[PDB]
Amino acid sequence: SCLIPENLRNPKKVHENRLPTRAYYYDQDIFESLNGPWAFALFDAPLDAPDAKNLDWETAKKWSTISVPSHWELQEDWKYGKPIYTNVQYPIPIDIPNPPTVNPTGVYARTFELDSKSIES
Amino acid sequence: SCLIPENLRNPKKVHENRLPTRAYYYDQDIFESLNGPWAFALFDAPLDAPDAKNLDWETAKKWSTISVPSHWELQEDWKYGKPIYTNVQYPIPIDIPNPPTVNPTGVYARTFELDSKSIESFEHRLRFEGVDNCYELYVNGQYVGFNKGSRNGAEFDIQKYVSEGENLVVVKVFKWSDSTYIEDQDQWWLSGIYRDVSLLKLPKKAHIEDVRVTTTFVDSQYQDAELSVKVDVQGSSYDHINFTLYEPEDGSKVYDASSLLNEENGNTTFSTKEFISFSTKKNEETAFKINVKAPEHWTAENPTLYKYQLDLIGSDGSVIQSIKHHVGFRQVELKDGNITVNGKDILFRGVNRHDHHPRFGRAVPLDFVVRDLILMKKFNINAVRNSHYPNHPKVYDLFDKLGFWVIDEADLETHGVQEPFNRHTNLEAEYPDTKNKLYDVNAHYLSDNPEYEVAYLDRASQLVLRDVNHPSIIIWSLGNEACYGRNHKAMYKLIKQLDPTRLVHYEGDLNALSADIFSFMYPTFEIMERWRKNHTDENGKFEKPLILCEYGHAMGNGPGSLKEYQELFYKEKFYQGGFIWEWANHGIEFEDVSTADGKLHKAYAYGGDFKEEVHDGVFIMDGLCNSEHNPTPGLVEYKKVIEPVHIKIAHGSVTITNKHDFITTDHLLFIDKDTGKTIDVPSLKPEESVTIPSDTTYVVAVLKDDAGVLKAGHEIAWGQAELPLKVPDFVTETAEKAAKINDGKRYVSVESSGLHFILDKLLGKIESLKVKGKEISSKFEGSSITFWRPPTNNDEPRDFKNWKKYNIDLMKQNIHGVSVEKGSNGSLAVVTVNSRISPVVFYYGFETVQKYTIFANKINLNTSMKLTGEYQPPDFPRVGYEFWLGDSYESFEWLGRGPGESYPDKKESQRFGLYDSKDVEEFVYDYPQENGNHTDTHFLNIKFEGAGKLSIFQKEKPFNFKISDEYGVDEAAHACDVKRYGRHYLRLDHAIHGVGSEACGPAVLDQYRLKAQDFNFEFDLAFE
Amino acid sequence: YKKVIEPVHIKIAHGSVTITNKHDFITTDHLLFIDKDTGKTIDVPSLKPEESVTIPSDTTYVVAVLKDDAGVLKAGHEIAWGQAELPLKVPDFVTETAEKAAKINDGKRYVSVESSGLHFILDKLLGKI
Ligand SMILES: [Mn+3]
Repeated sequence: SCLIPENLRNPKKVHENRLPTRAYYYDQDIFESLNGPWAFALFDAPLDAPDAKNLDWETAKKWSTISVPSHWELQEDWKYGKPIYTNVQYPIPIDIPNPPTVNPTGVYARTFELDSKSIES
Repeated sequence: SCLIPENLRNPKKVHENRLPTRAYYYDQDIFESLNGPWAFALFDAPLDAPDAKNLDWETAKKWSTISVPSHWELQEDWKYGKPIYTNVQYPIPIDIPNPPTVNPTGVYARTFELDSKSIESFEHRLRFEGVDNCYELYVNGQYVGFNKGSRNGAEFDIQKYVSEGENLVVVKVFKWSDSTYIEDQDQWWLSGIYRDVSLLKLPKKAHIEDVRVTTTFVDSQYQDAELSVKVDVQGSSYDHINFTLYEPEDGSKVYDASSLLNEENGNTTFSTKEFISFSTKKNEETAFKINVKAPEHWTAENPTLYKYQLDLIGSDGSVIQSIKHHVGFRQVELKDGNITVNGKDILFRGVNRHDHHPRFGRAVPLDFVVRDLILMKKFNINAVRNSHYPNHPKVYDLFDKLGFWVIDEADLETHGVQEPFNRHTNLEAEYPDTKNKLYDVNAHYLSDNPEYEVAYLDRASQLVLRDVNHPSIIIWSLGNEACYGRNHKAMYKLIKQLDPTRLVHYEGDLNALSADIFSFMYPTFEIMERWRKNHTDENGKFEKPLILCEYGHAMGNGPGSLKEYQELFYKEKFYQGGFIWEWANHGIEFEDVSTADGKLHKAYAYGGDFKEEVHDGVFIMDGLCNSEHNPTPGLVEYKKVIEPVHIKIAHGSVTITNKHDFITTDHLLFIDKDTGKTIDVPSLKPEESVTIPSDTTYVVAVLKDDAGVLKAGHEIAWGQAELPLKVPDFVTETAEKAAKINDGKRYVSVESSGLHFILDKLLGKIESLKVKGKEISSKFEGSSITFWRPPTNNDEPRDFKNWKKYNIDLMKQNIHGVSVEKGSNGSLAVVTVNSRISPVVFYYGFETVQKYTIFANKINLNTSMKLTGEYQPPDFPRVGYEFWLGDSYESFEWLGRGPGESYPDKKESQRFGLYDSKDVEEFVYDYPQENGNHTDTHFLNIKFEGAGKLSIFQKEKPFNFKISDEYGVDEAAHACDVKRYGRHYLRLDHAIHGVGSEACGPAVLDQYRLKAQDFNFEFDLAFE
Repeated sequence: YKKVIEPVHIKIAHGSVTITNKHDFITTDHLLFIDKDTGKTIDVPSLKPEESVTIPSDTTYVVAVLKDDAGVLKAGHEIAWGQAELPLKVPDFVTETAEKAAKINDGKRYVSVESSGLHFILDKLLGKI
């Protein structure tokens, strides 16, 4: 299935380059929040989303913003769709391990500042 | 119970002071109509109604008026309530024999004038043709009597009560009574004086009270017959009776509404073509038996009648009274196990006909009844069952004159006793061979209840004695779905005593312990066949035959498989046909708020529309004709399956078989439709056939001359040679044209001279296909191949439940790969789409390959659908493409079945030919559902303005198609609720599920079910 | 046509109902006059052809209706009616004039105005919403 990206239909692709899980401790001196408004655009499926290897901030600057954290089905005026409630039944067809081809894809973008000392320290 | 009057809760109080039932004859000189506006008031219950012994005309004058006849639930602005529809369930609590305490009571009042001479010259009676549910009657403030039996008549002697000058008639009518329990027909509950009221003036000193006419053949060869005329004369002052029989008028006699309904007259000379004359002598029996030399037979196929005049004569030799009626020479017997008329084992080509009019209800104008019967005759029907009560008494001459085998049925249904039982035991299904054991449980309440015997006998006595003299009536029926009990046995004994000349029917009596006939309703072929075999002995003899008093439930799109029932009827002498249920939808006209429009529109009401507490919804709409009593595709199909002549064309031969019971084919003109010249067909007797060598494809059997209510040229039967599927001679442009192929990230373009093809690769959707000015695109919601149809009434109870359960309405196309290559053998390009078509929630679905081979003037679409996965549905409604048609679209034309719609098990009436959409009024169902499909389609041409046609054909097999405008059909309650797009679509189908009759009867038969399986099919979209 | 030829005139102005009989022969006796604002009936004197009466009233809408079934007409059938003229009243709609942040995007061809619960797009080339 070349109309569905390989990583969305591979049960073994649990992650790529994720660090090993460790015990959680919040530390104010280490943690720096990136919450707030992010550039955001929603696409019908992966193939409509831009290549992120070529996405400028100059390009993404022009998008509407969404606030992190939040679900995109819970925005002012249901802008990016509405919630779906199912109990037992899957809301998709069962064709393990394939997701549906039409697969809502949201691209988030924001920037942050880094010091000369920061990268060294 | 002193809050309920005694007579409304006494099963034995069938009437008070009603005269004995006599044979009905309308006489203009005796009958004086009291129809018109009456003073009327409605009261909550009997105790609020005035005492009629004290009601002045001066008081009643001040009330509003209502017009007689009419139901009071059918008035301007629903002034006195609305109709209630229940099928089985009683609309009251069951507390036999009590009616509800709150019991709508309508008091009618009017006056009439009486002369000094009138009271001296005449005996005065009041005759009420029908009042629902029951009533007490008052004249000049004096109680006359009481009556029960809504569809029966009643006469009361009024002589004691009348004065010179003004006379006051007051009728107190009650909605409910102990009688309600036996009046539970599946129909509208409607009240009031809904039939004619008359003042009868009979000659005082002597008059004819009753007449009995019988015709018995003397011989086993049915030639000479004994005519027996017995007269009951009341009074002393007469000398004798005269009788004149006139020369017969052949059943081929031409009638219309006007001549059928002409009621004249006093000075009108009945006839003068004398045949036999008889006189009685002074002081001798006013009866006689005459031998009649080889008379013309009365038959439903040829309703030949001898008019007669019976005269009562005084001492001075003057005529005191005349009866002008007719004799039909006919004998019905149970002979060698068959219902026999004149020695012939007949076949019922029948319907059940209720009294119904979309505005007046059960108060049907005779004009409208005539309309019904003409239509029946126009559609090859030869019999009617009076479901489930006698009609207006004037209707029976109509049967006599037009020719129908009639089952006249007692006004008695008890069905509702079963409803609490059905619900308590969670009963899913009843079967004709076993269901009697279920009814046996509750028979004790009414049909096996001694308290009701008097009532049950009265229904029988009233039925038989009013209509005894109509040759059209061959069978009396004890009622309908009333269980089985001693009361039925009592009815049977009485009817045989009263009238030995006819046979008795009662379907509730499975083993016909007190009936002469076996009867099933909605049986399966297997069930019919079990019964046949268990009642035919080793020698091949059966004691009694089988009819289907109800079958082929005609509700909505359907009934399917009328063909298979018919094949069975013709194969076994033991089966003698059936009566389909029903003649017409019971829809009542009303103002509906539109779900499409937000505006008010005329519609036809079924259960729920009048906001009943309890109702049975759309089961009102179960006719071959719609609520306006016009033919549906059901009636069109029925006419074809029952056609009384078979025409088979094969191997350069036309075989014609006469399938009438009595008549020859002489009245028929056979036309070779391929040439237009007529075919010389030998005079064929019943069951005779002939093979004639011919190159013909299509032969029609047509009426030579106006006869009965049918016109010269009217089609009776037809046949066609089967038509091989021929590929049209379309020339595909395989010349090499330069073509630009643009395979983008999401969209693929193929552009050439005169051609534009765009496909959305993500969806599998055709965004646009424009070839030579003609444009289509996929009507897309989830999938490019769809499966759903708006469920028919038949689909609802089971198939729909399955289709919904398996989410067939939510089938999705998930694209896996799209392949784009340059054209090969004359081809411009090949676009191949690989996908899975599967609904949300589920595993099952189709591994699908759609190959689009694009030529300059044609698009070949190959579809391959591989059924995969666990937990599959049994069947689908449908399978195929949906396309939006361009703005240019104006009309279509097809080679296939037409002119109307057709479905796998409902198609044969729709002959092959070339059809144009412009020539066809597409059928509008009273209840919106699957419609407009055309099956066995060879090719389809879609015409676009200014750009010619797009031709569409499926390879190697005929296909299915629908072209329409409409949506929201599933949830639209009425025709006016149907939504419409701003453009048309084509539903292009490889296959479609059959239609059946499962709303009440067998499921779609196996060979017509669209079973779950792989689908492979190829279409061409050829552009002119 | 039924309205312009109505055989009774009902005029409502200045707290008064004026009723004029416009029949050629018959009286108004067969008619029931209902104050539609209250539902209670109005006592109207028997008026001969061309006779009229002014009755003080706060009513807006008066109907003249048949008392009893007569001829081919039913009790309650409307013969004539009148209304006081109705001033144009602005509905009591509350316009939200509170300050909401709004994004205005004035593009080359299209202009967008977006706010909470609101979306307005105009094609500047066409003048089309
Ligand atoms: Mn509706």
